[PDB]
Amino acid sequence: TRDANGTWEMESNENFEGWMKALDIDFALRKIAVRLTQTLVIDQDGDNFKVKCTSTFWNYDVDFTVGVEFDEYTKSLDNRHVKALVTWEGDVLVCVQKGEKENRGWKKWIEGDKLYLELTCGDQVCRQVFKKK
Ligand SMILES: *C/C=C(C)/C=C/C=C(C)/C=C/C1=C(C)CCCC1(C)C
Repeated sequence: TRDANGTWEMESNENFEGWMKALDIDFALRKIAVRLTQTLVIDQDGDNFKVKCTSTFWNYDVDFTVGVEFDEYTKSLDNRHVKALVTWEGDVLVCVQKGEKENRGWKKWIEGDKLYLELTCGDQVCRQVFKKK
């Protein structure tokens, strides 16, 4: 339940546009992002994670150590500085990103070869489901 290693292919993505709009992503870009197939690759070594979410010309990468606050600059997204922190709440991997936006972060629930990812910003939640390839 705590092993997120692998290559994960998207099965579903709900409220992606509402969450992107809460982050202030350009409206024109949102209409492109909605079309792009996403692949999520996670390398997890103890507390050390490398997360890479990739598409045709738009990627999001983040590396972190569980329990260690880090400065995150969302250079490929909304271009903001947040103080990010990833922790385990039971078997849920929880990220809080402290900064301008309220309720900003993400959570992963790993259920075998399924990964549920919820991205939050403001009053918006984006719900994604991936299957391990
Ligand atoms: C644990 C997994 C996480 C935190 C994955 C996060 C992925 C993203 C924030 C992806 C964002 C993207 C866009 C908003 C537009 C299109 C390109 C993406 C998929 C990289």
